[PDB]
Amino acid sequence: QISVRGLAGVENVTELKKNFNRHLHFTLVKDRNVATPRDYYFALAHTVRDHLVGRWIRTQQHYYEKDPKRIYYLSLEFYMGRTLQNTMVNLALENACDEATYQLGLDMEELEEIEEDAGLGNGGLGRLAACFLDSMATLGLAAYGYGIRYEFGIFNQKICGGWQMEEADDWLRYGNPWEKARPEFTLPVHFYGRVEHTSQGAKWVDTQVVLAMPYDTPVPGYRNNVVNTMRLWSAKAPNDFNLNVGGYIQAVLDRNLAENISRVLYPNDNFFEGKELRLKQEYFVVAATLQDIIRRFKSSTNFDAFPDKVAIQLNDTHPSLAIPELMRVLVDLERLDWDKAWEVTVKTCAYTNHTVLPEALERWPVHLLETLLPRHLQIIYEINQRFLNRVAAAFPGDVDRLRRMSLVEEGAVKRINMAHLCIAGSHAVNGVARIHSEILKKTIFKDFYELEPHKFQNKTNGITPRRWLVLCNPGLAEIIAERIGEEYISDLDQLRKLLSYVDDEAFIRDVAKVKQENKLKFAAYLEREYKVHINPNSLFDVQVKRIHEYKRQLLNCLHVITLYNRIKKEPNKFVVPRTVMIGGKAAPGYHMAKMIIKLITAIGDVVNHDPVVGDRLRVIFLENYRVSLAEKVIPAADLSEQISTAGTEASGTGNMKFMLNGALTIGTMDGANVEMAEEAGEENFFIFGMRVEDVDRLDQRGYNAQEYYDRIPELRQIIEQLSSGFFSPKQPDLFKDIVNMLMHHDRFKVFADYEEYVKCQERVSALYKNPREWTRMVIRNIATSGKFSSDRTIAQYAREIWGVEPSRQRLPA
Amino acid sequence: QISVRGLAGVENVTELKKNFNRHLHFTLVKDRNVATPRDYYFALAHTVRDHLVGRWIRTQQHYYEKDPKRIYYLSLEFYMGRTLQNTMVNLALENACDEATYQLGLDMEELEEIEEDAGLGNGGLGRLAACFLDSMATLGLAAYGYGIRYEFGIFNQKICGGWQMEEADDWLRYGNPWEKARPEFTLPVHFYGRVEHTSQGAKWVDTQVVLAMPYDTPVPGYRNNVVNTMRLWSAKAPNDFNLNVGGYIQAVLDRNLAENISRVLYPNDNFFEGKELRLKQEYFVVAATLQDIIRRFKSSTNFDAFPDKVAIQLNDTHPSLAIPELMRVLVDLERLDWDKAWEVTVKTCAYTNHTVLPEALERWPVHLLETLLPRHLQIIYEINQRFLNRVAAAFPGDVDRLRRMSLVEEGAVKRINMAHLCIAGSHAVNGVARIHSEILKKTIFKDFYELEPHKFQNKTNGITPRRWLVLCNPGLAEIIAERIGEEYISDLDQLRKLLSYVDDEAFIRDVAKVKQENKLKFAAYLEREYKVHINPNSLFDVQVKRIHEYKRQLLNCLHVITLYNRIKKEPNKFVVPRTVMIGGKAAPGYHMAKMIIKLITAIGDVVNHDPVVGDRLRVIFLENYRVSLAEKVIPAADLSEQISTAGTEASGTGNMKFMLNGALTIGTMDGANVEMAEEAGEENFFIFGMRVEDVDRLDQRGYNAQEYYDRIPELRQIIEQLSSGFFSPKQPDLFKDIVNMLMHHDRFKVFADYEEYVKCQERVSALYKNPREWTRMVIRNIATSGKFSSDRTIAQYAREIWGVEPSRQRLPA
Ligand SMILES: O=C(NC(=O)c1ccc(Cl)cc1)N[C@@H]1O[C@H](CO)[C@@H](O)[C@H](O)[C@H]1O
Ligand SMILES: O=C(NC(=O)c1ccc(Cl)cc1)N[C@@H]1O[C@H](CO)[C@@H](O)[C@H](O)[C@H]1O
Repeated sequence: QISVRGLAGVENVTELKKNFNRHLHFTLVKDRNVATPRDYYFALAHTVRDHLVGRWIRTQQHYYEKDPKRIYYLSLEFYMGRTLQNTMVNLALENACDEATYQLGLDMEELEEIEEDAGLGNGGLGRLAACFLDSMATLGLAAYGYGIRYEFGIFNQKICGGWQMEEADDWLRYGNPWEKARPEFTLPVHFYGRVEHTSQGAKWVDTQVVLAMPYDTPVPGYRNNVVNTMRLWSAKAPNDFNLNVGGYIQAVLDRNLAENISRVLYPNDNFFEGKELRLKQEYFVVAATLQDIIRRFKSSTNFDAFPDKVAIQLNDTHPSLAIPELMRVLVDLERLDWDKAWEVTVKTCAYTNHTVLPEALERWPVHLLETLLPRHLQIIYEINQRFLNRVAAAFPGDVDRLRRMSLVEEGAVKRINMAHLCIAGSHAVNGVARIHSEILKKTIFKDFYELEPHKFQNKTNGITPRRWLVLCNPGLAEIIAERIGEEYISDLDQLRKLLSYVDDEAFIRDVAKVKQENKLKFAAYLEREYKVHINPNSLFDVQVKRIHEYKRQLLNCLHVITLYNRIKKEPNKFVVPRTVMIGGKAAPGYHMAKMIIKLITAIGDVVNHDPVVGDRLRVIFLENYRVSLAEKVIPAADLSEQISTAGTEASGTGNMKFMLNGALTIGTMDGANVEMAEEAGEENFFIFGMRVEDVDRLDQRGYNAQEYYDRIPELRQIIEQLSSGFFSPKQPDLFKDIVNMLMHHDRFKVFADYEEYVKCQERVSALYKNPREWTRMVIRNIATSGKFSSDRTIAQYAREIWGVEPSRQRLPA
Repeated sequence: QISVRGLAGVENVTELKKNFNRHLHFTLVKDRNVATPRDYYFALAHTVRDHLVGRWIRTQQHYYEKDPKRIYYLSLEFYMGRTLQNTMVNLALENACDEATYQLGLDMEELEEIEEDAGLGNGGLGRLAACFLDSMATLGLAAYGYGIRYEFGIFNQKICGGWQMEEADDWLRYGNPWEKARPEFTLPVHFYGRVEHTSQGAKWVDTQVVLAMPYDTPVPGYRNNVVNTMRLWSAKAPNDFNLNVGGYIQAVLDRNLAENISRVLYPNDNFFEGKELRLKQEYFVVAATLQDIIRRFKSSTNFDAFPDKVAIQLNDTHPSLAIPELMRVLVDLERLDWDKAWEVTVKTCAYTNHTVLPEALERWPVHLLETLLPRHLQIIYEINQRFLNRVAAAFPGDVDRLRRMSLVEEGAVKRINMAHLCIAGSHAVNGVARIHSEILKKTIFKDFYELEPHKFQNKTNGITPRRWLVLCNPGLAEIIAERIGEEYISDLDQLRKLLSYVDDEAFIRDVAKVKQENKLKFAAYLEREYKVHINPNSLFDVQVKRIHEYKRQLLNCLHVITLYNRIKKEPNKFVVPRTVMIGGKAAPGYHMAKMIIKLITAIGDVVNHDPVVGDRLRVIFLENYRVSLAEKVIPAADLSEQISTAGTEASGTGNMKFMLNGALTIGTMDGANVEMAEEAGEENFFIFGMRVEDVDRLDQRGYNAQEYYDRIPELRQIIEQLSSGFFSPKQPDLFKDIVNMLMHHDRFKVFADYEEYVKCQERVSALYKNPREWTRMVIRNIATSGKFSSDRTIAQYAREIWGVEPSRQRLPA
């Protein structure tokens, strides 16, 4: 049907149809008479998977023969979403499969909806790892993603009576056609025990053993015949584990205790919790991965060359135990001297930071590490002593610096600061947007920057244009390709060529047409799956991301109520119609975030049923926001809400997805928003609110929310409505916690940006009244989104951190 | 190579080779350079599995169109062993696959050894279910085996310092290529809750739900293109199960509690234990199975026709809850009146008993059923009242009969007698050998036989000649086929034709040659896998079965020590050399059985290292006895030990396996031994010991073991050796429990049969000295083993219980 989806040749279509029929028969053991739609999905998945196999085997043999430097991306999260369509895109199989299935009397889009998301992440950090894997394969890097195969990913969110309910994400229930178990590469991981000192150094003895069994998933590059590997570890009890009838039975049932390590993803993305099971998960991935790395390195004695053949990237501090684990292996097992082992470790490891909020930073209680990992604690203490010796030599007499920089934090409970461990043991430390990286050097890591300035870098985040344009928005991809060709898909900077089409009447009409089509489709999705009705002609005002106080869904809520109150005051006055959509999951233990979700639904309950409002304002909570839902809502959006308090959102990546898909942005100068505005031009962005410097000024003076309440009558009205029970008539004091926080302990200064926000929103509505000028500004955004391709990000990591050159060259098919 | 293994046609071999290469590439994602022997096994398994698929789909569609009466075999145990070779045998693919793999440079026998046993049973009862499935498919019956998919089957047995150690049988670790998950047929099972009475009858409410997910395994008939189904249920928690971060995490981890139902096979085959988890297993299989049966019946309103289209066979009392569960569904859900529901239930269900030992009978505490299954307890009480009303009418004034026959047993704890439930609710009750069925009518079920004589039947056990001749002993199968053709494989009575070859010099030599070859192969197996050395020219004296006091491995031990002591007394006297092999697992909580294993190894430790003995006597404990080991040792045996106390072994089936494979039998007149001797002629069996009547006489008088000790000097010597520490020099009193039991509380009268046993063993040695006459008696045994084919057994079940006619006719390929 459309050019960018590839060729549907007679040979290929015939071959796909027969292999589909073969899988339905031999693999699924069904015939057309009893086959369910799910059976048809699996037959298609197996058919597409077959095309990956040859390329997968030949890519891995290519790396063996060429022996390039290998990149190991370590993460506790890989937020992959669905695999079927992505695989078809990267193999140029989409149109062929579409035709093949059509001739069989099936709708491929219907089959695509059956696949479960691989929801092995919380949000931005996990999705970044996924985009990175795609870009690394597309840039021909010998890269491996290493993580945990959780049985249960991020919970499915149900909304019941306006409240979030959590249910288990049993994503493996029907099987996973993409993974391949590799029980032959099973490795032992050790826990507990004690340290014994011999003449020949330290020994870690009397340990409990858990087995790590790998499952491999292929990661296809975009049309370059490269297929890399994501290897996820699963926990298995050894067969003599815990080994009378009651006693025998119990010993077998107790195997669950060991296998619980890989059972479930921790869904807390707001607040670090020092739970033992999470620590076990973190060591489990690190220990199994490093053995695998060393094995591959030896199968190429001389560890001097280790950093020339191995790079390890730490996605946050979650896999930070790689540093003392590498030291443990090199010193205790390989018998290298400390200084040489440390040199190898530093040159091998690099660390990426994703937040400056102190409550999110990992600080493990010493007593936990003492019991679980006694040898690692000893190694950490030795690292600390040697590091602080260097600090004392560089800054003599500065005793407070010594306590500030220590890996060991004193207090009620002694803790290890995992961020300090990562900086000391890495040759590179990076933030994820220019402003974030600068904040790291000026604030929380200032002391470390002064000691070792060369270590600190910036690597601005990106998103893959395969999933986030071609896959989710084929209509937009096609109209662009019609003008400038197909090369932009793996060279996104080429979108700048669209600047010469900003006054092109045909292109203006096409861009606006694609957006309208996307909005109609999404409006239809809402009625079919959720029975909710919306006006497709309204401005689609969208805020989708995890629920956090810092992200300020609450500020959005205040604007919504303002709009509602203004309509009620002057009902017969014209306003630009809006559909306000807010979606995202709250961490199960985060009370305030759960209250914010309830507020959003409560506002909807009032606004959506007021006859005076009509179809001029609608408020919808988007249930179960996840990768597959993002692929639907983002192409449909007109307005992207990126309204975090300046200095709190390290980068954001949702912002980039909206920019690429033809939405305009209302946002603060925070994270990557700053660079987005710089690329597009400030005239083409809706910027409002305090800058980082303004926040700092307010903090020095003291933030008093009452001042704003006193001086802004429209804000006072909203707070009075919330307090008096206007949005909860049967529970008048339901939102008391929210009001109390806003009035007395708001870390994120919601009131301080309120006036500028509402003002800016008026300017948005003004522009939307002029469709041609709205669309011209959209074109200026799409045309300058090139910088935010994760291909650019990965090329910078490769050149400036890993010491490898990317390659766009094809491998033979 | 050999005729019975089928044709190796050019077309087939070429096709097998290419499909093997396809699976190695596409299914296993490997190439020949990195492929392990396990990969090669899986490639072959998938290749053979492909050949089953068409026949499997077309068999099941045939049953839908023809709508015959369906047979449902319910069992908590299916002792299947390996599947690869059995599938090749039944599809006539063995020679073709042998050639295909040979041309690929692989040894198929080596690949066969890689498959894990499906050890989902304890012994005879579980193996009977497996032979039955094979025979039902071979006889063209529309039969389904229903059970539990245990994650862990019977434990692997390790011998450490002469003691049994148990380790988990993680048989699914590498995957199971034979099964197909059917998550679309997942069904809910209810537990706990309470009973509510409405105007419209009883309601079972407030229950906990566990999901039952089916896995289907194909069961091929012998060369008739029939492929039936074994459906095994796996336990799954619902997604809102048990649904704060700690709280959310724990709720997900607690899903293990529900899924523990299908985790492990209970290994206690000696003594009934009323454990809650076992009760849950029993209801789980029954509840899921009956829903599946009813669904299939409705997809053919009128339950009068239910018994015309459905037969349910209960393998022991383990699935006895089918009776009140069927009543529950018919009365509570379908709203049938009690009397009609009961008529349907009785006509549908039949019950097979497997032992008369009281400690093995299921007697569930009422308090357990009260909590777990409150509605079933009510139904059982109602069944009991109505049944006892009939008893009182038939035998007026007989108050003791009423308490004897009650389903409810009074005492310290009230219990439900599950055997009484089964008799009351079944139209047929059978024992498993003629003597056993007679003992049931005369002793434990006498009262029930007097009330309803028509209910009681005999169905003598059998074994499948596919696995237990063609598969394990191809050399013997071939020499038989050379003389009488191939028809005997599915018509074992044809072996009677071999009686005209008893004086045939060529045949005598061939039979003896096959046995010698089998012994050499097994002697080689022992050295390679276990590093133990044996004389292949010695008489192979074998006792393999689960370790039980009633089976009297101890009597065998006494004979061994007698032989040893006689050699030590007269070293330069000639004795027929023997290799005494004893193998079998002990239930983990069975102390005496564990002591018996230690005794056997302790005897071996003395005997095998005595220079005066030389190679004249060897005692070996066969570690980890299981189906695949049985297939190796049975073809190698000369002497089969079947020495249970008369009246204790209901049938035995190991006995029949030895008879078919050319071993002579030393045995008591117990179980099927009686019928074996009747078929072959008493002259051609080594019969010794008390008959059932002699045991009864001794019990009336009182069994005094001291009498035998006092009057038999050779027995006295052995007991003195055991007591004084001759077989345990470092722990002199190690075997005190054994001596004490033998002397003071031996339920099974080991001493009473000792003299006759030793005497009979001398007659065995005498015959073995004359190879030609030994072999002629062997031929007379093989020739009369036809009755003991499970095809004969199943044909009798079909005609006399299920009301269906078997068919040997082919389905189209
Ligand atoms: O998503 C996360 N963090 C988590 O999910 C998280 C997960 C676990 C803990 Cl303990 C803390 C935080 N961080 C985000 O990373 C993105 C990728 O760099 C950034 O765009 C975003 O600013 C940041 O909040
Ligand atoms: O194997 C068993 N029983 C068990 O495994 C068993 C399993 C569980 C319990 Cl609670 C009790 C016994 N019984 C045997 O059945 C065979 C088949 O009918 C007979 O040949 C044999 O005599 C009998 O002991």
